[PDB]
Amino acid sequence: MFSGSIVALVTPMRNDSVDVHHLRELVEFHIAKGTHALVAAGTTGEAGTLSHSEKLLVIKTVIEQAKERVPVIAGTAMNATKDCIELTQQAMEYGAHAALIMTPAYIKPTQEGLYLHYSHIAQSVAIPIILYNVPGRTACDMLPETVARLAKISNIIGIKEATGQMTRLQQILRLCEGSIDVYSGDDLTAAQWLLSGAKGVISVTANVAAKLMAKMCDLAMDDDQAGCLRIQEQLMPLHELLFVESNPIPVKWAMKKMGLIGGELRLPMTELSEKHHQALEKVLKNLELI
Amino acid sequence: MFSGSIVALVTPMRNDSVDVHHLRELVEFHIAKGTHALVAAGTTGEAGTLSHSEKLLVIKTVIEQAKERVPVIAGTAMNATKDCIELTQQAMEYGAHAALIMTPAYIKPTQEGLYLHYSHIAQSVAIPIILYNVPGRTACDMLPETVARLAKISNIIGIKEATGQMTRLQQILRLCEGSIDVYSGDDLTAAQWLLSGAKGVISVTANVAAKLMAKMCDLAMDDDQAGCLRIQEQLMPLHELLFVESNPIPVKWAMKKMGLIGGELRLPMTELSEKHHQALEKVLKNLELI
Ligand SMILES: [Cl-]
Ligand SMILES: [Cl-]
Ligand SMILES: [Cl-]
Ligand SMILES: [Cl-]
Ligand SMILES: [Cl-]
Ligand SMILES: [Cl-]
Ligand SMILES: [Mg+2]
Ligand SMILES: [Mg+2]
Ligand SMILES: [Mg+2]
Ligand SMILES: [Mg+2]
Ligand SMILES: [Mg+2]
Repeated sequence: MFSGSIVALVTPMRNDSVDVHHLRELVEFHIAKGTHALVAAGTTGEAGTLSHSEKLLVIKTVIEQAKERVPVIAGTAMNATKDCIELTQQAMEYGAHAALIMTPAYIKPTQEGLYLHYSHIAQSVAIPIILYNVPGRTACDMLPETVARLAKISNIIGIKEATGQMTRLQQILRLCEGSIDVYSGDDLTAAQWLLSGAKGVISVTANVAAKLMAKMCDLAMDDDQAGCLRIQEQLMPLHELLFVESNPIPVKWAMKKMGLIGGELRLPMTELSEKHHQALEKVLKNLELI
Repeated sequence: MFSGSIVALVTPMRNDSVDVHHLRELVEFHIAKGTHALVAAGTTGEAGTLSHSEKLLVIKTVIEQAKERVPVIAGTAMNATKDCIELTQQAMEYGAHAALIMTPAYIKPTQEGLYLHYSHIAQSVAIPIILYNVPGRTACDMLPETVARLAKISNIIGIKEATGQMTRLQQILRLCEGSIDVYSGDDLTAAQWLLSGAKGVISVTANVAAKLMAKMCDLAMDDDQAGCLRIQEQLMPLHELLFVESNPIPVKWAMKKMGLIGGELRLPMTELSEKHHQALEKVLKNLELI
């Protein structure tokens, strides 16, 4: 349903309120740069500290500004199944084209509990759903067998798989045989995944290098393996630096430096440590982004 | 400020709402069995899937029923520092004796961001605070160096350190030299911790074996290593089974078997798989709890 470079948008903030002005500008930037879809209120968008109202404001802002020029995916995870259904229902009603649903965090449901969670959400809300597995943050790993069961629920169209593990990508494809799209959720390994059966990448780097990310994905879609890997190597110093502290700390600093946003983070997230500024400015300059 | 066996209370549920009747019975049960303090709305209380309203109802219920006969600690973690300040303030206003504050989950702040988080909470709300570190759930490990800085903020009284790693208890004690109390957050290693400088255990097993946990802790406090270890070895088969699926799935099953609660869990948490029932029932019988 989606492909290519899908940006996990930061949520611009100004004096601890959502910076609608800059968020709208980012939608126009991505449309101009040829990003293939937008994710609103994902992890890179500080979903973990935004209130329910703010998540909805961010989703609505992006959808309204896009004016059907580029698809919009809404992050709608909540730990309780009943809460996730309500948030996913409002994102659907706002016009989101799909819901990206991270697993519950911290509470560590069983595989059974994950199946019940997503199957209840999909039965309750008539919107395409992209599963999102990121055990390195949630302490919950969705196993490939669970993935294959959920692929039989027809509104479950995709999985953003952030583990960076090639054997994980290959076990899901082996078990599902096309019955679910896999999107990389790890910029550092995205090109290998796009060349090995993944449909796209839900990307942090695309916030900063949108054109190059779109190009890299387009070359992979054109089976230009050498071309794709060429651009991946060009990005790799930027990919590494964007996780030097927890995302979205580095990306906000880079976008700050580029003049795209104020670069504010809501506590307990903090602006990028001064020790990394030098290395990241150097990368941004080389890539001609500043 | 606290010591001994401190129960992380389950939150009894009925019809997907807080079961205030059985929650009040549990408060009387602990007073009768001699539990040393009660934690309301912690991880064992399903804090991760309770709404804000529900958390305050559990905390208020516990405080009111206790009638100052036993101290009450309120779980008040939120990811965003400003929201944690609001919940912690409310708990303080309701009369909680301290607030148990887990780190942010899933967003993975830096250690500076954890110091800002807890220093701002402590600054803003005049209540004792017990830090709570559980990186196996939250993907955030608060390091001993950071704990030693926070111990210099005088309303930070304690840390519930849930790693179960003896070198971690040792390093806090070494860096802090008594400037902060350490509470075990891991029943499986709690006796060795109590015998090695920890002040108490914030316990899951105490929900089910409240009299034995209290005597195990009393014996540790009396410097009776053999008597303490003897009870810990009697409880060890129960400790093990209580984590066979994510807490509080097994403990709520055991409490159901004991007639103390209905044993309902909010999705995506699921009642204990049948394959564990026989082993856990045999243990409860073996301990004369059933
Ligand atoms: Cl910003
Ligand atoms: Cl991960
Ligand atoms: Cl790659
Ligand atoms: Cl219950
Ligand atoms: Cl842990
Ligand atoms: Cl032990
Ligand atoms: Mg629609
Ligand atoms: Mg399908
Ligand atoms: Mg008071
Ligand atoms: Mg002190
Ligand atoms: Mg069952």
